[PDB]
Amino acid sequence: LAADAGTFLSRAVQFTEEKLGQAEKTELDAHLENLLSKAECTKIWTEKIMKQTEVLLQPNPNARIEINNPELLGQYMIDAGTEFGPGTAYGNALIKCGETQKRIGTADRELIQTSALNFLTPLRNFIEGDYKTIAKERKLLQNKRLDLDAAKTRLKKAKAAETRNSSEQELRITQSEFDRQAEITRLLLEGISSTHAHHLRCLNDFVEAQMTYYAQCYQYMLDLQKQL
Amino acid sequence: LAADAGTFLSRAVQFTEEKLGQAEKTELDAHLENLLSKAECTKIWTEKIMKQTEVLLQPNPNARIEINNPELLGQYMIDAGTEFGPGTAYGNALIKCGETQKRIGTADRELIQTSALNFLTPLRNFIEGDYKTIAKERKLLQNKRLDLDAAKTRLKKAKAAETRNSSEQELRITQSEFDRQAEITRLLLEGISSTHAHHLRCLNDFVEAQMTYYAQCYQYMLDLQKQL
Repeated sequence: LAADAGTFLSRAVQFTEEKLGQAEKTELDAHLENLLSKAECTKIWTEKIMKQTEVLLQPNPNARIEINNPELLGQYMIDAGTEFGPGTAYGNALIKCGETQKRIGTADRELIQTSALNFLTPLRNFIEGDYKTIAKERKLLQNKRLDLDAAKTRLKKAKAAETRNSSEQELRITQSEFDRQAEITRLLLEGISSTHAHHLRCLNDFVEAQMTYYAQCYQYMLDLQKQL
Repeated sequence: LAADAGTFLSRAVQFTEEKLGQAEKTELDAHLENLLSKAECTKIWTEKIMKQTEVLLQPNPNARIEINNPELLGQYMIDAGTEFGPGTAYGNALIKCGETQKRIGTADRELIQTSALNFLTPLRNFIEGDYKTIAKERKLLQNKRLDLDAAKTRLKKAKAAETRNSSEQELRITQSEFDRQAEITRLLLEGISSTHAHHLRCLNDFVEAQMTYYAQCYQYMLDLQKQL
C-alpha cells in the first residue's frame, strides 16, 4: 500500500545521483546485456520494415486508413468509349483497355490480403507476444538493480554497528533477488533466436506473393495487346 | 469606347428576354450543333482520363505535384540485414530482397517518364489547343447569335417602315457576321475527328509502357527467388 510509494521515491534518488555522476552504477553480466540489446534492435528494424511495406501495398494514405485507382480509370475509359461510339475503333480500344485495367485491379487486392495474412500479421504478432513480455522483465530487472546500489551506498556509509549489521543482511536479500530476476530474463531473451528464423520464413512468403501479382498482371497486359 | 458598353447592353438584354421565354431564340443549323457537341464531349472525357492516369502512376499527391516507396523499403531492409549480421541467413535474405526492391523502384521511374511523354502530353495538348480555340469561336458565335436576335427584336419593334428597313440592313449585317463565325467554329470542330485518331495512337503507347514495366518487374522477382 503506502510502502509501495516510499520504495519508488528511494529508487529515483539513486538513479539521479548516478546521472549526477556523484554515484556509480552496477553493470549487468555481458551475456544478459548482449541479449537485451539484440532484442531491442530486432523490434526497431521489424517495426520500420512492416510500416513501409503497408505504404507500398496501399499507396493511398486515406485508403490505408480505410475502389482502387486502376479500376476507377478503367470505369472512365469504358464510359467514354461508349459515348465515343462502340463501333469507332477509338471507342473499341477505350472499352477493352478499361476491362483489362479492372482485371489488374483485382490482382492487386488479392496480393494485399495474401501478404497481410502471411507477412504483416506474423511480424506484428512478434512484438505483441514476445517483445511486450520481454519489456516487462527488462523494467523489473532495472528496478532490482537500482535497489541493490541504494543498499550498497548505505553499506559504504557504514558509521554504526547496526548500520553495518543491517546493511549486510539487507544486501544479502537484495543480491539474491537481483540474481533470481536475471535467470528469468535470460530465459526469455534466449527465445529471440527462434523469432529470427520464424521471420525469415514469413519473408519468403512476401516475395512469392509479389511474384504471383506481377505474373498475373503481365499475362493480362499481353491479352489486351492481342485484342487491341 | 462607349461602343464597347453599348454592344454588351444589347446582347445581355436580348439574352434575358429569351431566358424569360417572352422573346424567341434563333436556333443554329443541325450540322454545326452536332459538331459543337462532339468537340465538347471529347474534351470532357479526355480531361478525366488523363488526370486519373497521373494519380495511378504517382499515387502520392505531393509527389504528383512535384525517393519512391519501393527504393525506401529497400534501404531499410539492407540496413537491417547488416545489424542482424550479413552472414546470418535472415540478414542475407533482407539484404538481397532490399536490392531487388530498389531495382523495381528504378523501373517505375522509367515508366513515369515513358508514359507521361507518350500519353498525358498529347491529351493535355488537345485540351490546351483544339478545345480552347473552338470555345473562343463558339463564344463569339453566341455573341453574333445574340446580335442577330437583337436585330430581329429591333426589326419586329420597328413599326416605322424606314426604321424596319434600317433594322433589315442591321439584321443582314448581324446575319453575315453570325454565319461567318459559324463557319470558323465549324472548321475547328472538323479537327476533332483527327484528334481521336491521334489520341488512339497515344493510348497504344501507354499500353506498351505498362507491359514493359510488368515484364521487367517479373524478371527481377524471379532472380531474387533463385538467389534466396
